This record gives sequence, C-alpha cells and structure tokens, in this order.
Amino acid sequence: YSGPKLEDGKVTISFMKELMQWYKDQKKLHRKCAYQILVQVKEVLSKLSTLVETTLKETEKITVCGDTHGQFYDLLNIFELNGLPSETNPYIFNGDFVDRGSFSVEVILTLFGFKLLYPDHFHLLRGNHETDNMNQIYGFEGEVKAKYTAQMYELFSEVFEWLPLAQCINGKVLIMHGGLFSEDGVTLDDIRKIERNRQPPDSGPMCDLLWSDPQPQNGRSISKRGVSCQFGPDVTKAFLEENNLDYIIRSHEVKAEGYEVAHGGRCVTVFSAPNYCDQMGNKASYIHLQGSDLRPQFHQFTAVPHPNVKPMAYA
Ligand SMILES: C[C@]1(C(=O)O)[C@@H]2CC[C@@H](O2)[C@@]1(C)C(=O)O
Ligand SMILES: [Zn+2]
Ligand SMILES: [Zn+2]
Repeated sequence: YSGPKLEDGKVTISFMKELMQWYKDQKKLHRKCAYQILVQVKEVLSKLSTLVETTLKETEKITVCGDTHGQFYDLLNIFELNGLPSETNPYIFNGDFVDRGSFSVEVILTLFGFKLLYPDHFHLLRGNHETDNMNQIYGFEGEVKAKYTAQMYELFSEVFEWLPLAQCINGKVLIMHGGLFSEDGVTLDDIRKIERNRQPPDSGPMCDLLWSDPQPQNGRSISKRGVSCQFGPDVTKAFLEENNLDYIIRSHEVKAEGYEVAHGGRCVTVFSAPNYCDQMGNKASYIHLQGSDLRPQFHQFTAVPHPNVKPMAYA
C-alpha cells in the first residue's frame, strides 16, 4: 500500500491533501487508516453537546452547506470555489452527506478527516440520511459493504449517532437539517438535552429536527412523507420569538435555484447537491455568514463532471 498515511497516528494537512487526490483518482484509503479516523472522530463527536453553540467574532466568517448526498466531485468543487477548511475558513455541513449519490464513502471520510484536523472550525450536523433505515435502502450501506465490510458499516452507524442535531451561531441563527416542531413550545435548552446517541424515534423533537418541512399557509398539516409535519409561517414566527432568534437555516428539499426564502424571511432552505441524482437540473448554493452581519449571502453553483457510476448504483 502506497496511499495516504497518518503521521504519528494523526491527521495532518498534508494527509488531507493526499487523501482528496487519492479519492479524486478513484482509489481507496487503507482500512487501517479509515478505522483510526472513525475511532478518533467518535471520540471527538461524543464530547459535544446536541446543540453546538458557536460564537463568530466580528472579523470572522463561516460557510453553510446543505445536502451533499455522496456527490464527492461537487464537494471538491465547493472547496475549490470557496477555499479549503481552516481556522480562518470554517464550514458547517447540514446533514445528508451520504445516500443517493454513489461516492458517499469519499464524501464522509473527507468530512471526518477535516473534523479531526480542525475540530473547532469544521462542523457536521446529522441529517435524516445519517440513520440505519435510510442507509439500508438508499445506497450507503451497500457502498460501505462493497468497499470495506459489514463491520466497517457498523462503526459508521455508531459514529453517526454522535453527530449533533443543531447549531446556533451567536444566539441568533439556528441551523438544522429538517426544520421546526409538531408541537408549540420547544426551546433551545430542550434541544441541548436531547439524548441523541440512537436511531431517531417515529415522533417527537429529534424526529422533527431531521424530517419536517415548511408550508405557505398558516397551521400545521400531516406530512406527505409519512413522518413529522408541515409547519406554517405562524409556527416559525412563534418559535423564533420564544427563543430570541432571527431566523432558521435548514435543508432537506431540492430547490431549482439552490435556495429558497419562505415565511417572509424567517425560514431559509439551502441545498448543496447540483443536478441532483444526475436528473434534477437544479442549481445548488452555499451561504456565507459574517460575525458583523448575520443575514444570509447566497452563492450559487452548478454540477461538475464525475466518473461514470450511476446514482443509487449500490442501493
Ligand atoms: C430526496 C431527498 C432525500 O432523499 O433526502 C434529497 C432531494 C431533496 C432532499 O435531498 C430530500 C427530499 C431529503 O430527503 O432530504
Ligand atoms: Zn433530508
Ligand atoms: Zn436529502
């Protein structure tokens, strides 16, 4: 084996550079190195709150991405358009890193390496696809078994359970994959206290965080997805008021332009998988936020070429 190796058993910037190129060229990280990454990142993630709370100083910026769904070559394109992660260039990836796209292993191990290299400046939040039920149907479980083993898949499932469920920037912007709640009165402290190391329940706030969607009319509706609900602009306004927040940023729905701003400004969708499943034809975006001005700035981008492997090839 002549591929990327850890230095004195730890990730370094020179290792991360070697790995992205290794993967671009369709090569596999040695199982021993993938193991060390998974055990080290479980350790780091298991120490974090369910609600990650981040302060951005007035000269600091952060980038927010939505669903990536194993589109590794579009992930590389984000880093080329927007720069490598670093202490001065932090990132948040907002769930659904795996499933649907056929380079989910490359996406998740690159994201984990950067989490290890920059633990205070590189942030991962759980999506509805970081779960067993979903991985078993939509491709990730099949992909890991094909490249590694069932055992390695079990380790991934365990690591995913330690992903935090939401992130609050400067006590003003709350970020989750799905959205708000099926009941009125949920608070930030309620989120902090969720015992998250598990597969999510069929109902309740951990379910809602990963699964809900906005609707335009006031009220709530039963979801067409069969779990959680659709929430109206009355629900969003009430939640922001109680928790002294400005707005929310969520993902979980494909948008033709890469983003959407619903509820009069209060409920932003960001989606980071362009030409989703090689079929949608949609643009993607990421958001920039700055400590001195937390209003979202949208940066759009389009799909780049990838090797000839079809979506869901491992599903
Ligand atoms: C179809 C999708 C998925 O299965 O995750 C994929 C396309 C939009 C969004 O991401 C989606 C609806 C989601 O469930 O989060
Ligand atoms: Zn989703
Ligand atoms: Zn998704």
